Amino acid sequence: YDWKQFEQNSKYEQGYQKSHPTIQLFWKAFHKLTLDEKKKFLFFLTLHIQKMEIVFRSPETFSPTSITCHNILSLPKYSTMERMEEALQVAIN
Amino acid sequence: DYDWKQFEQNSKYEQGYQKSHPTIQLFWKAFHKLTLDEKKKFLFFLTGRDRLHARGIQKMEIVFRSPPTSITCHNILSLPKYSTMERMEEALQVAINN
Repeated sequence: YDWKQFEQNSKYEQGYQKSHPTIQLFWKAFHKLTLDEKKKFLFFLTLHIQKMEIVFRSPETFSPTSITCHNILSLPKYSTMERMEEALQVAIN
Repeated sequence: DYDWKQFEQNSKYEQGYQKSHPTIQLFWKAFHKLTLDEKKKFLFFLTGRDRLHARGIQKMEIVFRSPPTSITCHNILSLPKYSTMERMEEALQVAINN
């Protein structure tokens, strides 16, 4: 249950750095949450986590006032039905 | 019955993709061919959610973006640039009380 490791795992995309003032506010607000609140936050976002990674992005770098979560699919530009079919089967672990 | 066509319509397309891109049409053709258990297994991989009843997938939303020759997925947090601790704490409470 190491929450420091969960923080260190975090990655930052456009608009943010680890040193950005809003990111430093988020992590202190997150660490002040009780354990049950932390879990409910991870449920809102998605245990044991210690290997989950969360990626931060500024709202203006997408297409506004509240926090939202997005499940992104990174899909390589496949040109065949057969390779696409095979790729889905591999994602189905 | 599961509302897979609505789930397809909820999709958004980001960096270098559109609903008419030929690879997207290849994806959905392949997606609508899996069994329900494979659709659910595929869903579990893209989110990790256990709530894949009919009402869950009907409101589910997937964002497509182009990249790595493997299919990968990420959870990204869209965080407004709040200025005060009091504002940040309030936004967390709104997020987990909904």
